[PDB]
Amino acid sequence: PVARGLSYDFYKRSCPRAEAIVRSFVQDAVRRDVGLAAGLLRLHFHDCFVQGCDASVLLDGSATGPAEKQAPPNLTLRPSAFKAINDIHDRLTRECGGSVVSCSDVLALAARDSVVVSGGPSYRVPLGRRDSPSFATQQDVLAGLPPPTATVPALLAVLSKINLDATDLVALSGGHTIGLGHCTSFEGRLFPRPDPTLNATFAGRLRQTCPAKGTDRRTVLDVRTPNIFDNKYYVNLVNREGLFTSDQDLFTNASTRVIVSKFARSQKSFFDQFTSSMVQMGQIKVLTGSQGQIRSNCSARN
Ligand code: HEM
Ligand SMILES: [Ca+2]
Ligand SMILES: [Cl-]
Ligand SMILES: [Cl-]
Ligand SMILES: [Cl-]
Ligand code: NA
Repeated sequence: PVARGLSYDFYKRSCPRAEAIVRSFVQDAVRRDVGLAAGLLRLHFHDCFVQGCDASVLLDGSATGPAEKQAPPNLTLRPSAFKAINDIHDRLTRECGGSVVSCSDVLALAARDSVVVSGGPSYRVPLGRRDSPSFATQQDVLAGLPPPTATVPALLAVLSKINLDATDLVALSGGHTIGLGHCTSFEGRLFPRPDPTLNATFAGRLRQTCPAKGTDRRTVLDVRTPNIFDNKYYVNLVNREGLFTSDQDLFTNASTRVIVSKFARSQKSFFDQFTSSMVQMGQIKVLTGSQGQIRSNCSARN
């Protein structure tokens, strides 16, 4: 389903090359910056959960935006993803005129392309989002974004507000099949005692990277295939090798465990659900019609 105001053909007349421009850029950029794909995918999710899929977190004045200096490491996002959205927007501006394609639409398109260039399934992206001029505050971030220490009941409660369900939860967490995570996001599972749900061999390996509390290092989210979009994330879970509590508790909790097992056994079933759930996620509290603006410069208010 597609929310009121969005359409697949939104730029057919105004910028018909838009999706090819975004895709070509992401394909080129990840050759140099393999982690950009993870950065762009997470930036789309992060934005969506902080007030709605409205590019609010791209603004220089926004908490966790590109100028963020106060936030903890796991709320300090990969710098190259912010810049890639801007560069893409610039190329769309040259080809189709400025302020035609919204930054929110670029976020959704770039996430899709990042999934594909990493080996994942393509899917059609509904378009027509408008951009919000509102700066995100710290309270917006804390109110919208569950921490990695969250367990399944709390995660489902957050998702149910915006009409995502357990299957969406398990499929969308598969975004952690690529990318990086800071020691601080899982060090509670290592200090002062090991979490019993950590695979003991895996825990030993983590302690190599994070030998003490407060280690300023990152490791891979997916110990099996760090940069390939695939179902290995769920294979990790079945072997107690999820990095975050919010990862591993999907396998612990009865509400989610059989979905994890299904996606561990069948990458095809994971891919088929992930595309559906991504389309749902990219429509959370979107602005459409005359709401919001088409931002000319993704980092700044018009
Ligand atoms: C809602 C539950 C979620 C939680 C609690 C969560 C938590 C986290 C944490 C703690 C990090 C690492 C930050 C750091 O330590 O530097 C991370 C990274 C990441 N997340 Fe999630 N996340 C969630 C959902 C998602 C979703 C739905 C997606 C995409 C569909 C996603 C995609 C990513 C990616 C790609 C990264 C790696 C970013 C990079 O390497 O630059 N996450 N997430
Ligand atoms: Ca992987
Ligand atoms: Cl250009
Ligand atoms: Cl630190
Ligand atoms: Cl497949
Ligand atoms: Na937002």
